[PDB]
Amino acid sequence: SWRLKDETYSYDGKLGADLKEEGKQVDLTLWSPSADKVSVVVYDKNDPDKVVGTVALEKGERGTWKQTLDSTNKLGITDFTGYYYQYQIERQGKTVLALDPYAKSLAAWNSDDSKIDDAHKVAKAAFVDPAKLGPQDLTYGKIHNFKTREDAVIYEAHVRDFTSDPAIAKDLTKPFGTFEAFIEKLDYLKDLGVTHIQLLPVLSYYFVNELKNHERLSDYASSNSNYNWGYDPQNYFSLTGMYSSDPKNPEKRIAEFKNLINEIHKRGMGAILDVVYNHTAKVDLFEDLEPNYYHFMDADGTPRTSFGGGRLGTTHHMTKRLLIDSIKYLVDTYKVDGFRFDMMGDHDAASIEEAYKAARALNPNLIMLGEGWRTYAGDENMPTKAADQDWMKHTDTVAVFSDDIRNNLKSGYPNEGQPAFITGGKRDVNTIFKNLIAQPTNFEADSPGDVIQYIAAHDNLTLFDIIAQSIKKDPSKAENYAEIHRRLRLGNLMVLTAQGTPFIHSGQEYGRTKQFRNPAYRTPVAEDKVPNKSHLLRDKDGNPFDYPYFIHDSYDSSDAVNKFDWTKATDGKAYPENVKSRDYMKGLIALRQSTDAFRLKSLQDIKDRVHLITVPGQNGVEKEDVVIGYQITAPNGDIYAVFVNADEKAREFNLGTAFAHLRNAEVLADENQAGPVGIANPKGLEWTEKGLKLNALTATVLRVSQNGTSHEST
Ligand SMILES: [Ca+2]
Ligand code: NA
Ligand code: NA
Repeated sequence: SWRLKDETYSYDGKLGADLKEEGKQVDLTLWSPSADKVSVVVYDKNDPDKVVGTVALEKGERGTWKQTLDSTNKLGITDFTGYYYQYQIERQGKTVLALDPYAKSLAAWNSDDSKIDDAHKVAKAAFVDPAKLGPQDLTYGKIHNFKTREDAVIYEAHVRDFTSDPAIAKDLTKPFGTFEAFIEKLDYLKDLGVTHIQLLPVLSYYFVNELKNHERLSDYASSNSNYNWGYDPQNYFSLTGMYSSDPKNPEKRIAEFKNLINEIHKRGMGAILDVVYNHTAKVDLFEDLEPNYYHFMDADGTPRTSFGGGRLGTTHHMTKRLLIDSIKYLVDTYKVDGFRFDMMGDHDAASIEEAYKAARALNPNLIMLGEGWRTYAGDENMPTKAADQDWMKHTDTVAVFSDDIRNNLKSGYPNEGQPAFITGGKRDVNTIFKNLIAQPTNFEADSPGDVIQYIAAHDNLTLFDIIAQSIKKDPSKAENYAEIHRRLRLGNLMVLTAQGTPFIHSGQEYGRTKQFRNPAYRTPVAEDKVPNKSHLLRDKDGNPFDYPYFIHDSYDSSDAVNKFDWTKATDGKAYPENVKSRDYMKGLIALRQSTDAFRLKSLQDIKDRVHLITVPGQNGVEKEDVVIGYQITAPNGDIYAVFVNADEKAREFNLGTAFAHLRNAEVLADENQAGPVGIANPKGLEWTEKGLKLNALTATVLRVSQNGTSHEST
């Protein structure tokens, strides 16, 4: 029983291998209460296959094992730095090789060798001292335009994707797809105006061959690729080697990642780490350490499983401190600015709340968010409050993604690809309004800061591709490309002016695609050739698009699928529509940052200040429609208004006497541009007798500045 094991062996002392005396000594502590013996196997720093020696540990308090390696070793080592190790643990006459769960770095890891021998089944840890690596001045972000969670603008990027486009090889001075190559494209992000860059999992993950990390994955593939998003966790303190200049040097990834974080900070941004504590890649990672303990279990003690590995049981004392120690070590070592929890609804609320508190005590401006789906499994017959969307009414700490706004604007599970608000499918106007004020309909958000507002992310089809599928129009036709971009800008404007915390998938700003443009796949292929995780996109007549296969889950896809396209993102001669959308997103960000009208800090303040103008059923607005219009009274007394016409015809928005004051407003966004300065000659708008008319697929934002108003009418 894990609960009984806790009463008898709950240990709160230090764990891991602490490299001491400029490398002359190492102190080792492992928790393994059921072990009969525990030795450390030391592998050579130059040839990790070679065992240099094995040293017995001795029993310590509360189920731990401990040893000091020093001067007096007969390993022939005078500096331990860079040597590798595993624990050899004996139980009931059986011996296993286990990974130190508190390993601070690792040997280059290649899962294609995992069957060779027991020493290859899991990574080997490295003795390293992170404090002495990287910029010694690294500290927490001083993040521009940011005071509290509602002021964050999050940008979700995978480290490889962000510099894996062969088109930028000419400009890169560091190995593509690494932490230091990422630095070289940071100015684009500073210029975009985002506040926090959320990176896909940088902690060590299992299914990958890090020895091929400099190889270009240039053939289209959507399965069996060396590429990995990283959701197959191996260790919660060590960085993967996949984004390192040299995976074989266990200190380099740490220095390089410190350098990356410091450069993000120098540019006035912060870093958020995607972390995957909900499950490990392999049951044995932790079962080999202590049997029938670390994972959520059936009543008989069988480890419960998720994504092919063990569900970590964060209610259990040593699993709880694994999560918490990991969060603290990552904040203090790498000075990050927040975390995004994967499958956060799998965890007990108490763990997630305690991680938040611990992290904030180190970095008082740190923020968190997570996938709050209702997914809790836990221990059999041990119901527990989970850190899911229903936790939001009980806490004002960690936010959750809002599937209500994503689904209602452009579809999501179940029902992916069904027309929705920006894709030709009428939706309940009050449901759209409530979402835009950070009041989703599927959970109770009693703070706009509880709500991460988004329409695209790394999973599912990209905003560009899901729009193309939904409206059923082939982007290879110029007029359809333009239309898709109109709809993408409208969706982006809805999110960037919504209450709550907006979240931007890397590439959403320009209309990134995951179309499987393999020359052999121009037209539909035989069923046994169909690319894994694809949809075959069709026009309204049911004709395939040109290159009809689009990847909707690119977790196991090559760079040809996953690269961020820098030519579409930045070369406005070659791709004027994409760059126009990018610049539309930059301006929308600048618009949001210019006023706190779009980022009110309480529910009560949103109730007082935000009012629906397009009342469903009145004045040409149907109960369910593809238009919406609303007003905000900003805290300084200025009046903003957002109007969206997602119909394929011109639509009128009725102002009457109640909203007549919007007639002498500056236009901050129109069909071409967005930003904080009034647009000289606004396009797509027409003032009429009843109010305001927008062109088809057009959105606008208005501002009335009280400093230009009458002294007498008052
Ligand atoms: Ca893969
Ligand atoms: Na999708
Ligand atoms: Na996208």
